[PDB]
Amino acid sequence: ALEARVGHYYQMDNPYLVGREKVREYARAVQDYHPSHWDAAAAADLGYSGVVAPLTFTSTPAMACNRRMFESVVVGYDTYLQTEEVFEQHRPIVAGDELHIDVELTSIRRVAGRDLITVTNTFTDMAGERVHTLHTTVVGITADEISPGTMAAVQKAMMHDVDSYIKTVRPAGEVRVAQDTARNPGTPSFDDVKVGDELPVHHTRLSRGDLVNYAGVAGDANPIHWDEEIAKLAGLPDVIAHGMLTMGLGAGFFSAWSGDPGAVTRYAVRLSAPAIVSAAEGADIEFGGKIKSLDPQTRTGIVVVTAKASGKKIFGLATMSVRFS
Amino acid sequence: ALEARVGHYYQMDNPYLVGREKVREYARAVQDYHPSHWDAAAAADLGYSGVVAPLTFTSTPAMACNRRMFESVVVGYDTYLQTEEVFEQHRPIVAGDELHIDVELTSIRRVAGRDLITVTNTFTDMAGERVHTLHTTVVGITADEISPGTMAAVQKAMMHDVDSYIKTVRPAGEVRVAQDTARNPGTPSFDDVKVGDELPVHHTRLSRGDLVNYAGVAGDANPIHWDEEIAKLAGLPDVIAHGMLTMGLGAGFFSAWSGDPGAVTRYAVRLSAPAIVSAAEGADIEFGGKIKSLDPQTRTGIVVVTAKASGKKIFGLATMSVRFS
Repeated sequence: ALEARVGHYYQMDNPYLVGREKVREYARAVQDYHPSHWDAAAAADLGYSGVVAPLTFTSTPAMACNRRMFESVVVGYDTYLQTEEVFEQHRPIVAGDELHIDVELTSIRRVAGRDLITVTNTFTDMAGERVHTLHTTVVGITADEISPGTMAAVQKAMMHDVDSYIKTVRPAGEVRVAQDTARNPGTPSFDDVKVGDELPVHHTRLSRGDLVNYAGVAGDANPIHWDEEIAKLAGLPDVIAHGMLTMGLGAGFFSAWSGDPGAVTRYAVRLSAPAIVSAAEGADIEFGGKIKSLDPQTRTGIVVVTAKASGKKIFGLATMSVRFS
Repeated sequence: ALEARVGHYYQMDNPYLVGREKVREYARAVQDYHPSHWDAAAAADLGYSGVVAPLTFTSTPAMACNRRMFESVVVGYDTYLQTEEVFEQHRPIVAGDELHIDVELTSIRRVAGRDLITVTNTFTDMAGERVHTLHTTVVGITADEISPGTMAAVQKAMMHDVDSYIKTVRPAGEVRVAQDTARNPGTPSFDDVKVGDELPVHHTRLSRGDLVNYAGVAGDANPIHWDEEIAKLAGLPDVIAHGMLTMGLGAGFFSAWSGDPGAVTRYAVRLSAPAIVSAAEGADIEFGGKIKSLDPQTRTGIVVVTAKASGKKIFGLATMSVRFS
């Protein structure tokens, strides 16, 4: 009976208008200084009508839209932790886009005593085209899996936010998926890259304040990312970075190498160990990558992206699918 | 020689485009649910072309613009704390406004061993009209006034943010100040209020998570608002709420009573004791107010606003100047 509500679907009445300053703010929060996120003229030189949203920006409106799904529709868990994400950038989102967002409970799988819950959001522009698909997998955590009174401390610490079940499913209809094939990407020539090419390693540092800033900018209320006492009560070794933040750092690493955040068509990240962010040292995340495959017909490729901190892998398998020039 | 740089002036090259979703986000962060900040049709019924920015919203772009002033121009202090603010709402800011922002060092006064530094920001719309003036007073804190090593802990905790003196002053020119007299305000009739009328008291609660959210949404990097250990090192009893956040809560209290956030022309707040936000209890801020004066010629008035927590005043003298209907 875990599966009874799978398929549940709802749309948000209000679309989300992507704003230039909010785009810059999210880029700042993920330490992403690619000029296309900041400078409208640099974005225009790459063929974009406004500053480009960093790839993981969609996490921010999606989390707000998913409140009903995780608090009311999915029953049986006190809290959740992200384990895996897939970002499909059908076309890059730019400032000025106004996007209608929906939510669908796509699966609930039980593996090795953990319930893995996948929700999917789609973002549809004013022309009715699907510009982005986001697949979020979390593990559901029940009351008995955390210290007694941990949830009461969590509820007490969380910010103040004012807001019989009937299943609804996605209506029938055809999807018009956006594409970006007309825009030449600002990436290396396909002829200048080779399978097996390794990316130069980059270290990104995170402080407690980076996580506090991200909590507000992305609207993530969970105190495990900013209260050491609650993080330990939840069974963690210390405060940990938001999974979405580390994925955003990976996308920034990748676009610093590639030259064009919009040239990515798909970013898939399995998470492994959490990135611990201590008060004394912060975190030091080492990113790397290696070209896995190239397709000369489409002049595209797949690049593995790696992420480690203090001897442990932060990412399991993670890949970028990207258009070359 | 404290006074040598007073008058220093600079403008930001890049204007700030006020976005609908960022307006809603700031309103959420200050627990302000007045419909004109959220619902474009409700704003339109009050005569506004888009959702209205909460009055203290200007604090967010102003702090970013003031970075150079406080880090490079004003010399001699390691950190600052807000003591007083004046918000002049020449006309209400709405989503869609694009605002050019400047900074001026207006005074540095020394009283009872504290240096009180006042900077002023103006916000000018695309028609060249001044829509908002913000006056920020802070006390400058020198190295020897805080525990040894406190500043090193502060610097370590702060988020990662990538960016010979020559004095420049404000160029000569006339100011075109915006006004809003053509828009009838959504406040009580002037004939239905009286000097001495008291406002019903309202309690607003703040948790640690409210402050974490505000830190990110408003771009305030100071860890005294979210790290108890650093707050104590800085000589405070515990984590304290941002002064701007408490002022925003006061404006929300006032517009819940008045019915129209845009009807305020001036909000002046002296701060007194900090609002302590403990892990166990948070803060409980009690707001009140009392009509001080009424002018039947303009149908305007001045209302004192009060704010207290746990037996201590959080606001010293604070006033709202408001248009009645």
